[PDB]
Amino acid sequence: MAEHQLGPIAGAIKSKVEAALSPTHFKLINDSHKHAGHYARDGSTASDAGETHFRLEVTSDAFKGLTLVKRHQLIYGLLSDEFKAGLHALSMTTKTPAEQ
Repeated sequence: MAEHQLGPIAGAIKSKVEAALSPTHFKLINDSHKHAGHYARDGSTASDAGETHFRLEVTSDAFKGLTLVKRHQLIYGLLSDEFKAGLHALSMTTKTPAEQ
């Protein structure tokens, strides 16, 4: 018993919220970076390569067995808000084998 409630930080976060109805652990961090329409040398933000300002990590039992893409389809929250920022993202999920 120790509820840590995280509100709607960004659009992508709502995806993890769906998973919240299931027994699991969900870590979602979305930094992103808005582009300044004023334009000095700010909207030119593009330094990422593989730096990632968004990552979705969901842990069930903490023993990877099933394909990580399986749970990712459930949330469909990857590559939307971070792409708006201009950065990349990485998503990994650990869940016990679906073959039990």
